[PDB]
Amino acid sequence: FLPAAAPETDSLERMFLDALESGRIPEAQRMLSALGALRPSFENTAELEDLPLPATLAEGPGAPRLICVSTPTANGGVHEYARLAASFRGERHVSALPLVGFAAGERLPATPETAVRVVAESTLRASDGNPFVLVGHSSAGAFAYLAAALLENTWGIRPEAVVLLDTLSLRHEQNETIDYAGLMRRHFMVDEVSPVRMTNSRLSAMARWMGMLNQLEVRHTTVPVLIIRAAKETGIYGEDHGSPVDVRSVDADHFSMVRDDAPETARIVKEWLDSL
Amino acid sequence: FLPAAAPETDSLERMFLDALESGRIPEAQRMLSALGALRPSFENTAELEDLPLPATLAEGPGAPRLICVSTPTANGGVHEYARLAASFRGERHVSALPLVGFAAGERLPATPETAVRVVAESTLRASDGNPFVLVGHSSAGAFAYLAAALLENTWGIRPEAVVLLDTLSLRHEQNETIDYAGLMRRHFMVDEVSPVRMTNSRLSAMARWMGMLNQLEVRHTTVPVLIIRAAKETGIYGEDHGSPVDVRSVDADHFSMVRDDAPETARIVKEWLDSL
Ligand SMILES: C[C@H]1[C@@H]2C[C@@H](O)/C=C/C=C/C=C/C=C/C[C@@H](C)OC(=O)C[C@H](O)/C=C/C[C@H](O)C[C@](O)(C[C@@H]1O)O2
Ligand SMILES: C[C@H]1[C@@H]2C[C@@H](O)/C=C/C=C/C=C/C=C/C[C@@H](C)OC(=O)C[C@H](O)/C=C/C[C@H](O)C[C@](O)(C[C@@H]1O)O2
Repeated sequence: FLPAAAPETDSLERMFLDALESGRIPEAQRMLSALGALRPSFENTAELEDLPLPATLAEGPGAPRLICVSTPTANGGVHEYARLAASFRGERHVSALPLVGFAAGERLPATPETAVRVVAESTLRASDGNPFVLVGHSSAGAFAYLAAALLENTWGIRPEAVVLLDTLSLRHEQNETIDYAGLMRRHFMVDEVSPVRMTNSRLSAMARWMGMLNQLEVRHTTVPVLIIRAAKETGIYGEDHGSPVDVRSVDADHFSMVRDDAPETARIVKEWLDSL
Repeated sequence: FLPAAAPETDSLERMFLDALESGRIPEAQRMLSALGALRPSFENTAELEDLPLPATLAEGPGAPRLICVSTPTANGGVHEYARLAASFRGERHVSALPLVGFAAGERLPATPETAVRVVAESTLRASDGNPFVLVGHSSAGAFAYLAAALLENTWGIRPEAVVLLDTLSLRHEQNETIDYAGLMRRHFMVDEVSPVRMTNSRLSAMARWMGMLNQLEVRHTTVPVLIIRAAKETGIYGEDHGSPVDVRSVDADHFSMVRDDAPETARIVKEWLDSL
């Protein structure tokens, strides 16, 4: 609930936010990219001291447990799934995972497969040998889907399901299908109290993680998959997909679905989860 | 004498300095450029509240007074000419000028002519109607030379002289004549106590000011000009130049000439100044 410190005048955050405010998206992006390129990398998860650590956000008797993956945004983190987890308090366990590289002097993944890999392992630590559902908002969805598929292919472990909260793509290829530019504006122009500053490490991590979306290795997971679509933004999956993929609509936008319209989203997730 | 705070881990300074340490010059440069592009600009000196303000570094009876122009470096500023001015203490007045845009929420010049212009005006405030010599170390030299010429052409005011301390070029065109990359390393790897952090405003200002070197409008000044060359780095000007230009050698490198070998440099400046 407590606000992080406001951005200073000379801060990267402010310069960044001012650039978005004044519609200078490409320039802001190029700064991020140039900054992100200086960050040090890691190629294997063994080169990591410890794996990112999960935050428990709700506890409960059970069903499958919910493991949420943070969005690769500079203001992202475990706190992003707290309202959502509030609707599950006392019913089931809900964790969230930070992404590696957003905390100062964490190295970033060197490659998209390493990125998927670290999310997958850290998802496993969080499962603690239980049966789990991977959740991911927006592009965290893409990392959740693909981490499910990596778990299946290389460790023969299988989530009960994967939930995508308005995930718009996997690779997020910049190609006119969606205003990616306007979505970035809207995200960072959302008006709420964040518990984190957009540090230089978090902004450079965002660039690196977002930059890897375009080069992700696409891989199928057989486990069931729920896409909750947000109706305020506005028959592709059947028997021929090779696995069940359901699409539910929610009366919410992309942002409101994990915020004020979160309890709807949670309930659509509950309904679906037990109908499995 | 007191050290500025050390760079934090997440600071632009550290990431920047680490990039230079590990020989990743182009990448460091690209970050600087991308950052510098977000800074706001100004096209006229009238759009400025106040002009940069001079710091008096030595006082004295007189001769021509010495006005030093700071180097467009992130750790630059009036303090750069303090050792030099120490050798002139009690003999003549020595000021230094900050460059606009290095202090947080100063705007940068929009164009190289504005850059020259602001240096020229701020040089004038510092002259206080007296007779003066413009001094400039390295690339500050280029701005000093050209500001002399702007003073001459548009206000008919004429420095007594211009002194260039190992200035290597005017436009500093990246073109194999000199290791610009290795000179940037060496500058920032110099080991001394700075009284300033390389803030984000100072690093973005450096990019913008350095970036404008390549597009400067070259213009002659008629006033006499001394180039002190540094011998540890290792007949072009005569009657056909159209004005007197002298080249003296000093037993010093590019950095040592304003540091430990400063009193030599000062004395070469004294000798020359009175032989006019
Ligand atoms: C150099 C990289 C560059 C890195 C950097 O320049 C861009 C950073 C963009 C950050 C966008 C943040 C948006 C967050 C809002 C969130 C809802 O969208 C998202 O969660 C996903 C977001 O819309 C998609 C981002 C993909 C990047 O836009 C792809 C790319 O340009 C590919 C390029 O190869 O990233
Ligand atoms: C995008 C710009 C870029 C801006 C940014 O990418 C470069 C910053 C470079 C900073 C260098 C600092 C060196 C300081 C040492 C000092 C002794 O050298 C100097 O006082 C002068 C220094 O060697 C010359 C710098 C000229 C720039 O190197 C020219 C340029 O690449 C032209 C290009 O159009 O600057």
